[PDB]
Amino acid sequence: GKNIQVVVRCRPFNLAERKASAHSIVECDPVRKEVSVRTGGLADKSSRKTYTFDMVFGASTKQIDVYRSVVCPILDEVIMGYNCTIFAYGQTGTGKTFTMEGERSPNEEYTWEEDPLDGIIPRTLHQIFEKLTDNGTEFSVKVSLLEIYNEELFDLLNPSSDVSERLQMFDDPRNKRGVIIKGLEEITVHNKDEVYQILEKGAAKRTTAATLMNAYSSRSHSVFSVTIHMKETTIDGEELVKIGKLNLVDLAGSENIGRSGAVDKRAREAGNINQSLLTLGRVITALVERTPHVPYRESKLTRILQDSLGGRTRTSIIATISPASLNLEETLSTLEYAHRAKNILNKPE
Ligand SMILES: Cc1ccc(C(=O)N(CCCN)[C@@H](c2oc3cc(Cl)ccc3c(=O)c2Cc2ccccc2)C(C)C)cc1
Ligand SMILES: Nc1ncnc2c1ncn2[C@@H]1O[C@H](COP(=O)(O)OP(=O)(O)O)[C@@H](O)[C@H]1O
Ligand SMILES: [Cl-]
Ligand SMILES: [Cl-]
Ligand SMILES: [Cl-]
Ligand SMILES: [Cl-]
Ligand SMILES: [Co+2]
Repeated sequence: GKNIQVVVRCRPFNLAERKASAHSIVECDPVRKEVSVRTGGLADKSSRKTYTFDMVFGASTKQIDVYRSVVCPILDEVIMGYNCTIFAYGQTGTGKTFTMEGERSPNEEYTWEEDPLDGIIPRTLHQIFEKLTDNGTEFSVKVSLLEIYNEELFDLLNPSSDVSERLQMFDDPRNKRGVIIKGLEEITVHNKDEVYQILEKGAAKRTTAATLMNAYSSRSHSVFSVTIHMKETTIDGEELVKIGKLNLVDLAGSENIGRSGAVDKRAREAGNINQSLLTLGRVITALVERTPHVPYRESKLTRILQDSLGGRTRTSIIATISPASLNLEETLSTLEYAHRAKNILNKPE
């Protein structure tokens, strides 16, 4: 089913990897939607595995390419009144956060909205304001940013929370698929430029969080949500009301998720964070295969996203990998995970 998409983004070789003279073991064919990884020893050319996805982005792919292929078709649905999710999944250091958030280009050269290094979040907020303005619709934008760490929920947008008070999740009595997270702060964004300070405060609150908690931000899931209340009036009479929602999910690093058949796999995958990643896999698979049992309850992440994941929706996963020999096992495990989420057969060579 086309409503759930799985894509892979390979990042360029970094400086660490080039100074270790790491080998480049990954090949991405965009046209064939294939990613092939040399799986064997230093000299073994013959030995390679191939996987097929909805899309594949090689190392020269820029932020804009990712946004237009993956994001923009989804944003169209959100603005049409739906509730949609995009995940970034992958080993620590592979670009989950670069993809979701992005970076500032050097010197002064860009307004934040025009910076080509922008990731999904800034691009999305920019487009919501620009597009709804051009359409003449009346709208408002609200945002919240929830972090998940050791099963505890944290609001990163609460200035006065300060800091590490945990929120409380309840089933929503008025929504069978919904939860209410008690005291989660949804900030209203009156003017597009305000997101910058809101999120800059979020980052400082996030930096603080790292100073007390163990391996924070590699082990945490971050859920950014934008809700848009929109009102249009048609040519003849009608006032029209729609609520769209977009979840942008930067997942805990996948480094301890094993490939199948791995020696120590159970031991490595122990702990709440690793199991939440696996639970998510199960939910996605069950949604793709359309099996009746989809286990949303077995993690906090999937309880929070159930409402989005289970409706008339678009859901994409961006699986980020390193090109390097330093990363081989983690890259293969990421591809296996992505492949298990949505099973796409290799086309004939
Ligand atoms: C053009 C640009 C791109 C990235 C940044 C940046 O480095 N940020 C900090 C986080 C980098 N991983 C931005 C940023 O911070 C976030 C903090 C949290 Cl807690 C969650 C998401 C973001 C995020 O998406 C961004 C990127 C951004 C968002 C809105 C406007 C401009 C940039 C600024 C708002 C400081 C600043 C400017
Ligand atoms: N597509 C990319 N192009 C260039 N640099 C990238 C890319 N993806 C990640 N990086 C860089 O690699 C480092 C780690 O990326 P990050 O997004 O923090 O990974 P993760 O969030 O998956 O741990 C950062 O310095 C980031 O700037
Ligand atoms: Cl090697
Ligand atoms: Cl469009
Ligand atoms: Cl199960
Ligand atoms: Cl189970
Ligand atoms: Co490539």
